[PDB]
Amino acid sequence: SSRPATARKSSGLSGTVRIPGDKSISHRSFMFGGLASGETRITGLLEGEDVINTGKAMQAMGARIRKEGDTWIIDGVGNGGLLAPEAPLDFGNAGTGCRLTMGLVGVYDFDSTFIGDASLTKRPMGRVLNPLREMGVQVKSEDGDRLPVTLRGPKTPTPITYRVPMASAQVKSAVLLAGLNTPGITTVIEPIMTRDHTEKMLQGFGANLTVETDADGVRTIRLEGRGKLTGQVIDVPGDPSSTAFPLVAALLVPGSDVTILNVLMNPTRTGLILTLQEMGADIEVINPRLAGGEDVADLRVRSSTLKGVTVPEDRAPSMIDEYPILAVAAAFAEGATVMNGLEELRVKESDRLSAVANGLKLNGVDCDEGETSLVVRGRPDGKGLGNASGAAVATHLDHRIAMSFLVMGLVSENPVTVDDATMIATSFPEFMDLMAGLGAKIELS
Ligand SMILES: O=C(O)C1=C[C@@H](OP(=O)(O)O)[C@@H](O)[C@H](O)C1
Ligand SMILES: O=C(O)C[NH2+]CP(=O)(O)O
Repeated sequence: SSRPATARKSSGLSGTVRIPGDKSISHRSFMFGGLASGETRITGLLEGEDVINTGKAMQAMGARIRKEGDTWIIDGVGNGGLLAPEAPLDFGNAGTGCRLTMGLVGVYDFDSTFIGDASLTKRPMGRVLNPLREMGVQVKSEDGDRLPVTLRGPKTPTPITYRVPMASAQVKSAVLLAGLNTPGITTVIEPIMTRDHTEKMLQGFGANLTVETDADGVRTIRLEGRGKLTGQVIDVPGDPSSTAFPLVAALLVPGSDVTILNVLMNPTRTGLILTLQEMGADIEVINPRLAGGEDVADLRVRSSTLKGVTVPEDRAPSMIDEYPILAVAAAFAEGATVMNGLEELRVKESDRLSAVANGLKLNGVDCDEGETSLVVRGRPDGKGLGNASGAAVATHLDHRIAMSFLVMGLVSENPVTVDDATMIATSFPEFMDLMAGLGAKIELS
């Protein structure tokens, strides 16, 4: 059921590796390719479990998906062409696929049921189900608006103007996707910018979607519904969230020099790099270029001495999935690192604020967990950190809790053990091999 793993202090990590594909863009490649008219060809797709589940949900609604050589080829159904699924759409651990698909298919005049694993089933769906109710979708959900959920769209959906209450790219995305099958103009107002893969990719697929940004930063995103979408050639860039693991490991493990190739550098995804640089990290951005319509670069990372910094609440959306690994980096930095505006961490695969704080404490780190913040004081030499008794960090079915603590064990005086490595494959099945190839000592027990 669970498969624990232990990370041990390592000698300098060294090498050059291509990081797996971006999870957010990969989910959307399967969704948009499956919906569009004609053929979509995708290279660099992330083949982690989350993405595969989204692909299976699209196949259940009529898309034909296959892998030829290293390219995934999709024959889409055309906008408005999704077919009623025979059985529930099983998203496993994937909130991105689940929430975006609820918007995509909830507005269709047939029933669709959504289910998932023990982790996804505890997470909030109200943030997307509320706007969908406004568009005319009938919702049946478990108390607290949790899965399983069954949606039934109206014959004619109602377009809406929706101001997203929290900094969620998924809510913005679900409303836009619902708008694709809704007559009229659907508008999403985003007060604080979140990753913009939906907007960029839908424009690439031919959607009449515009983004207007006020000087104060508020984004008004307009989409004309029931328009044609045309299949595209997609080149998926490397995942900057997956990149964070070998990158932080190379900063922390003495004697390290690691280069990660083809990393997505869209600024809505690089808050951690900015933060680590402020902490004194040696991260070189090499050959910045345009690939697949996105900014990418190679990153050369060398061992660095880090100092604690203040990470403001407004930077959170650009690095929300990187707080676990940032907290591990802070555990080896000089002084205190303070991070606020972390409420969203409590509703991820695990309540990440709680899981990170507990994991850090179990491994001897001085930290203070607030309702929406975390303060970490580091021990640069790693002495006294880790857990000599071999006690395991509770991962709570969260791939990043498992990976962040395995990175910690490559630096701490005592080994770090995580209770389960099974969920790492949801976003980074290549993790163990990749890290081992760089010299990391991690053993699956
Ligand atoms: O839209 C996306 O691709 C994602 C948005 C984020 O979730 P929220 O919208 O809930 O912030 C992020 O944590 C997730 O891994 C991917
Ligand atoms: O990948 C991450 O760090 C968080 N994913 C959240 P989900 O995609 O499950 O909603």
